[PDB]
Amino acid sequence: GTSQWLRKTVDSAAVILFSKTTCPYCKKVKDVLAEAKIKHATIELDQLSNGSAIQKCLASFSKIETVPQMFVRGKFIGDSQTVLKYYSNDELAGIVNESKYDYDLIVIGGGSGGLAAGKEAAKYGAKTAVLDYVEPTPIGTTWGLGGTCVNVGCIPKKLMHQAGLLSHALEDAEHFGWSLDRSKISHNWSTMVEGVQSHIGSLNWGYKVALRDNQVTYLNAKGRLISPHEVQITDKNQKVSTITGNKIILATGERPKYPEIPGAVEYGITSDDLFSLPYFPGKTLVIGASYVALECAGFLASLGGDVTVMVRSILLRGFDQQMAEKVGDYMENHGVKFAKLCVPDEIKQLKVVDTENNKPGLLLVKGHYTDGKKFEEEFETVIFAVGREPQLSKVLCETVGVKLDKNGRVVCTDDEQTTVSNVYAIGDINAGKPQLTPVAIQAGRYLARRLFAGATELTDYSNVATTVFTPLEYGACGLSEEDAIEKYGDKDIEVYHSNFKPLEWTVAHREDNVCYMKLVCRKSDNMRVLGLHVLGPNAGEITQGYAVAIKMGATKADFDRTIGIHPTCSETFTTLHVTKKSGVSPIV
Amino acid sequence: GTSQWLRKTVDSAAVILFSKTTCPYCKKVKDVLAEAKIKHATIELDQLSNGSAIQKCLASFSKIETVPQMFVRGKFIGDSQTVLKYYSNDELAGIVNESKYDYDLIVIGGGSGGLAAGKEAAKYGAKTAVLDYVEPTPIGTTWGLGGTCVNVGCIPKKLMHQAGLLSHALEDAEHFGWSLDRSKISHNWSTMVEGVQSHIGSLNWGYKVALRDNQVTYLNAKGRLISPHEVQITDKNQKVSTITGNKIILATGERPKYPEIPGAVEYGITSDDLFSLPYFPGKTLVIGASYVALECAGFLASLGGDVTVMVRSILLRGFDQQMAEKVGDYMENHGVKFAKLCVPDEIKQLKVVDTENNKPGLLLVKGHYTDGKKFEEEFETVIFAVGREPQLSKVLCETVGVKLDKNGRVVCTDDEQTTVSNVYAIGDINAGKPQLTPVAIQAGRYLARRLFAGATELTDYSNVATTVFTPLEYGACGLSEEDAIEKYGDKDIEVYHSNFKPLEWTVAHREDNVCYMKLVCRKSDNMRVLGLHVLGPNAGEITQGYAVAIKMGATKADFDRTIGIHPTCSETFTTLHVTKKSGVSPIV
Ligand SMILES: Cc1cc2nc3c(=O)[nH]c(=O)nc-3n(C[C@H](O)[C@H](O)[C@H](O)COP(=O)(O)OP(=O)(O)OC[C@H]3O[C@@H](n4cnc5c(N)ncnc54)[C@H](O)[C@@H]3O)c2cc1C
Ligand SMILES: Cc1cc2nc3c(=O)[nH]c(=O)nc-3n(C[C@H](O)[C@H](O)[C@H](O)COP(=O)(O)OP(=O)(O)OC[C@H]3O[C@@H](n4cnc5c(N)ncnc54)[C@H](O)[C@@H]3O)c2cc1C
Ligand SMILES: CCn1c(NC(C)=O)nc2ccccc21
Repeated sequence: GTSQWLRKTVDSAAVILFSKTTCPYCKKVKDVLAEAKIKHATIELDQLSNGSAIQKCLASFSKIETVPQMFVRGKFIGDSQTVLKYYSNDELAGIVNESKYDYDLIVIGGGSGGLAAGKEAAKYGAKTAVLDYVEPTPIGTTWGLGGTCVNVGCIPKKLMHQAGLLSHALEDAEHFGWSLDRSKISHNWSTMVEGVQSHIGSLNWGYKVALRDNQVTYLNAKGRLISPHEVQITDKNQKVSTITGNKIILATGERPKYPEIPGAVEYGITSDDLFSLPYFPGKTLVIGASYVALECAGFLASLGGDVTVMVRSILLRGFDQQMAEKVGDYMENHGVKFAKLCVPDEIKQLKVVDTENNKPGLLLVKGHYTDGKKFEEEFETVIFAVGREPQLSKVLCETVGVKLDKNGRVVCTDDEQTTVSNVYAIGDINAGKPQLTPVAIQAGRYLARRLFAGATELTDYSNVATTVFTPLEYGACGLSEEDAIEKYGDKDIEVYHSNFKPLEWTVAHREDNVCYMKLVCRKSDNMRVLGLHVLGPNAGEITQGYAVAIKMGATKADFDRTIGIHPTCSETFTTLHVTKKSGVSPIV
Repeated sequence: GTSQWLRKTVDSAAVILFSKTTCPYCKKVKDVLAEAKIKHATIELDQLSNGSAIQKCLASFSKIETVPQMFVRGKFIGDSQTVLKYYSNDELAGIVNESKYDYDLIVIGGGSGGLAAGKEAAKYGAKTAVLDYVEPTPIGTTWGLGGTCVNVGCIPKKLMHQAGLLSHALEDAEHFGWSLDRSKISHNWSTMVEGVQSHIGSLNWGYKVALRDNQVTYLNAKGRLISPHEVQITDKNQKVSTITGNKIILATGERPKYPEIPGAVEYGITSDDLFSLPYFPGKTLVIGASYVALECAGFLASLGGDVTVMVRSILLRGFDQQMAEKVGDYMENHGVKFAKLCVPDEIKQLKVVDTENNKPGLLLVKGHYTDGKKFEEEFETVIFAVGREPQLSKVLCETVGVKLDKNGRVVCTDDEQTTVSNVYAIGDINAGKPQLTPVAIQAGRYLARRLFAGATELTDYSNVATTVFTPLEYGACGLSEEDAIEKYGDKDIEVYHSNFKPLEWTVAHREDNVCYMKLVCRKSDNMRVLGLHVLGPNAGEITQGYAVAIKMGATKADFDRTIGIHPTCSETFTTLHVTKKSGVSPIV
């Protein structure tokens, strides 16, 4: 029980000291380590409730029962007298660098999860390597260390979203007394891209600095796991070599899909290319209906573009569909055109991209609606947002034994372990997990602590909150209304809802009953809050706090007894009273 | 136990039906009442814990044990046959309307708490009157129905705060690619005031419409309680009269104080006048250091004014003083000037207000610093924010016997009852309670349900969250750090903190290490979160959701195991890890 924990901790930890806070012999060892720049984990037996058992169980390893005890990669090294003997005899550094492997830990992938896992393992003395490589897009776009979010995801798209929100700030400003005239002001795309790319470049640099200051080896190379302990690397010069590591963490992420139609790869782009595009896209078609598709179409329209979205069936598949529809109704009322129930058949090139004068090309798009009618239109840019996928047959030889699911994602235990006992997987390629940056970071850090510091805490993947950053934002935590009804039945579900109007919108003459929120509850479990949903400004800031209360099991009575902050949008959640079953209107 | 709840409910409700959902004899009675336009409360016994004991207990009043039973103002009226006998003989209106008093409920004070209590009472059948009168300021300012928040408080000051935030939006837009030159844009005070006052006027009108559509008598008159059940009223022609009511609720609020010095009343103004001032203030001095003073000084500086604040001792007395100092340092770095440890001695008039050409006067302010050094400077406008007080001598005859404290506030039990048994107090005049608008609204709604619908729920006044809307906003829920250290001792307190930078501030070249947040936790109680503090944009939307978690007993591990929403400011709370005791820097 406890004995199985100590055996697992001693075997994978790299350098670990078993100690007591009260002991001066322990402190003198801590002082020698280091002094010699030796990083190590530390376990304070007098802090754990069953420290007395662990102390006794240590003897099965060292034949002794006192503290301090210092281990290196599963082997007992000695007590106080024995460590100092190794110190003053110049023997200690060679002991702590003894390893059957090149590294204690190899991370494949330099993104949100990989960077987090690597930095955390180094903090407990694990000798660590982080591999990262960015395969170019079809037109050759490439970027720096840090992953999809930092370079071509959350970070550049929220910045561009903010550029879009600022257009309504300029409008709202006249109503509040500022002299400017919004209709005489325009937007410069390349100025915005330059500022976004400057910030991304400082994140690239900061990560290389952080790996250096933690003694992590960074290799800009493509990794391939060929046996449980061997990683084959190909570098910037196509030179090939093999390195070994004790533990492996796969964290390679995904890349955008293209539909299998003529002209797609040749003449269109994806979001990988959009955030550093040297020219404004101009008249744009977005193909898809994911949050990537709706967020990108949304800010392009706000920046003055002529934007159309082509929707195969529904918006935001997998999210609450009433919320999805309200999100789309708002974008359509503020400029974004929709071609509903429609798929593309081919893209035809009329103008090549004008790389000299810095202008987009011109394309002809042909498709069809679900009733057979035809679609034909010209656009300057075609953006595909039709999902994302890993390509683990490029990271992972089939002979190693890592089981994959139907979609090509790694099947893992609830401690991130794959079917091969020393190989783990985190982030987007972990099958069945929410694909989100804060999830990948938490999974990476907690895994690093279990591998190298004897921690036990697991990552909790339930009820992770989300926010879709459309022109009007949409934040959520928990089940959709239709999922709650499907799971418990309509008679056990109660939904409280209300419209609302931000106070900032009054003087600026904006819509009265467009913002909206609801709580979906379970009658038979004390009116437990099963899902929360809000459409409105700053929806992410609104939603985050409530996710702690949902984690804790919050009910409708808990919301009722909490008092609101006034004047805020978020306070509407503390006074909700109209139910859907009542049939009373939710307008205010 | 159950006995005396039923007694209290029946003696107090105006029209109450004890019913069952399954019974069609009640459904026949309910429809008779809806058709006759008789509002009433309804106690469904088949949906209560011990509904079978009340059924028995009801016979102490009716001599029958069956359902339905209908009561009017304490008196049993009949079963299903006896009520339809009154409906067929058309004796029913006269019975439901007969009362010992003119009204079941008189509300003195038509503001946040008073309007809320009156409307909720009228739902359940109570014959309700709501009195409101706005005594003019010394220079004669006056406004309409709705109270301090609506007319001269939360609503107009956050609207003016938003006009100030938009100035930095115009600045930020350049860096995001928009083509405006912020240097060449100015602000028009009177344009702002017109927009703000038009919204307030639509809220005055909305309240009068709401009162009428609930059959609430609204009297624009000054009320004085002369006896426990008698209220003397004086209308706009100084016509005196007397009405009577069963229950009385006092909700008359407070007004600003003036310091006892020459010139202040004559030549200065307060917040009561600021929000409808017809001229721009020009060069302004604010005297005080509360949230009113800092909030007003904040947006006046952002609108281009020349603003000085005169501080006796400290900023934001009663709030966490590390947070208060960070607030004031931000204001000082963005154009607010402070005269520290200084008080005023007199205000001298140099120019009279040019009420024709719409211009302020000119004033000479004389005062001294705390060491003894003298202060003397000219300003166009002087605003006093040195606190607010009630004046119940205007409202309340000392012979009625309602106990006040040494401040003049009403001493109440935990269910809002005064020392006279039919008289209650709510809102700012309730002694020791937080003086906030959502608190008044909840207090008054919950009391109305206890008086007239047999509810038992009390208002919870603990851990109510706040937000100070200074140029950088400051939200808080729970104890300040000094208050926790004092109550539990410095060794039982751990504090997690961190600076942060909003993503939106990166491209706009704003400051790196100014926003800040902290969790104040108790070690010996599972690291319970005693207080949450955040300085940054949108701080009210950030804090609100966490108030629910804090109401539920959240610990640091509850925050840890919740996943962030990326990219937001609020997510920084889910990964805090630097303690104050460790001495590591909180910078980014
Ligand atoms: C447009 C867009 C917007 C998004 N917005 C948000 C948002 O607002 N919030 C949010 O939470 N999530 C958002 N996401 C999702 C978020 O980016 C991902 O969930 C997250 O980045 C996944 O992290 P990861 O570590 O699993 O993979 P990644 O961050 O993709 O890192 C994997 C890295 O490994 C590299 N690599 C691949 N193969 C190899 C190899 N063989 N050898 C070496 N290196 C290799 C890849 O090139 C990449 O650099 C967005 C995604 C997109 C596309
Ligand atoms: C500048 C300022 C800013 C504020 N900002 C906020 C904020 O952002 N958030 C927040 O939560 N709170 C804020 N407050 C506090 C909030 O306004 C009060 O807590 C709230 O208005 C209290 O409501 P009330 O019903 O107790 O009294 P009031 O709202 O003051 O209503 C009492 C009413 O009764 C009238 N009256 C008085 N005497 C009589 C009489 N004899 N007969 C008839 N009528 C009478 C008064 O004129 C008034 O209309 C602010 C206050 C100020 C001054
Ligand atoms: C006694 C108070 N009374 C006065 N009195 C004056 C102007 O002396 N003006 C009023 C206006 C509305 C309601 C009541 C009013």
